[PDB]
Amino acid sequence: ETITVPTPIKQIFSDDAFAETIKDNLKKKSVTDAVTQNELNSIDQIIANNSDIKSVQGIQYLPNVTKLFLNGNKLTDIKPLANLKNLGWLFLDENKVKDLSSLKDLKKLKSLSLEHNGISDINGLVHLPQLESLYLGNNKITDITVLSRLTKLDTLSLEDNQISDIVPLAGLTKLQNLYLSKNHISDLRALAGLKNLDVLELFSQECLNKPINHQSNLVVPNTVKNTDGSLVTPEIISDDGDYEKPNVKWHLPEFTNEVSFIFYQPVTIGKAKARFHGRVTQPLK
Repeated sequence: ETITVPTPIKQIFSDDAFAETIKDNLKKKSVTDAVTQNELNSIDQIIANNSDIKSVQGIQYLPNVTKLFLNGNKLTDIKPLANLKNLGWLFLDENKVKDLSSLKDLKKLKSLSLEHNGISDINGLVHLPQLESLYLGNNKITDITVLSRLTKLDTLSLEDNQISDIVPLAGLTKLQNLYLSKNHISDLRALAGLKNLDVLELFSQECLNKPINHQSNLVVPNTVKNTDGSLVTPEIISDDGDYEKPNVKWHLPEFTNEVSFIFYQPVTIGKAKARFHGRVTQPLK
């Protein structure tokens, strides 16, 4: 893809903010200055975080860009990135990107960061099996099915999301750094085969059960399971409850909003030592 003649920067890059970025990058003196495709070929790096950018329309004509640092902007549509075949590092933290469908020819992309975009659907990752690093913290991700296809990742961050099923990760045995803290994980069984782990984080899990009826002798089953499949005994129980394996029981003579319990168990997988820690809360009606 190539511009048909020397064209003013203003007319290639429709976003005022991104046009200025290119102008400064090319060391031109005005957004009306015409640029040749040769000058657009010479750009290999765009560092433009917190620059008020709403659109990267025009970037299609930058074949050779290898790095894109675009954190803290306002990008919603990444379609113009589709055909940047030489891009290796892409940072889009704190943007509004909610769709990765259009990343289906970034076959040299090794590092992707999409933290804090409010993303839930990550299925477009199926097009990037060569990824070595993927940062997805602070998003609204429930379904990590597609990550099973990302078998070359060594670093994967999924912290502070809405995940409870981590079975999709069982075949990612090249993983060395896995961040899973602040999710809804109560079952560690499927992480048992990740024997190359050096760093694992598993703290502050929160599990909010579906409501049950209040009653004097309240019984709630424990379903917190270790990697070996055995139940994790609660550490602390609210409202003077106690543990009658496999259930947690309370005497509640008066009505209460909610009951809960904390679990905390040290864990080892391969060379990585972690703390499987969290809270299960049971609303009453």
